[PDB]
Amino acid sequence: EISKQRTFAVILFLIIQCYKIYDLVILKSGLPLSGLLFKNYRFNFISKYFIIDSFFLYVLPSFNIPRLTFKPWVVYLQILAMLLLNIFISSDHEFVLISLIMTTWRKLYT
Repeated sequence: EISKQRTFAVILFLIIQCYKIYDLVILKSGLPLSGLLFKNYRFNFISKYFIIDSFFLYVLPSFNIPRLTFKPWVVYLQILAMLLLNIFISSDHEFVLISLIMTTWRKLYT
């Protein structure tokens, strides 16, 4: 029943929060927990993008979209535009900036 499904989801959440309160009592008593997962930056990248790419590719069929038909003027283009324009501008600016607003100073000091 929908009543029992809701109750089971709330019980499973309460079990997770009870385990969190236990690990918190360990944390506040100064006892060793073991990080989050691992200290290898590469495994962190692989696991982070495994979750993100898998979630995107798993949910993408659920939209049932076969569907490349926008009304006259609709998205993605705007995001690309302003955003990258700004990016490039900033980059060039920064480059020139460093070039004549730092390097020169260093030379003078020397």
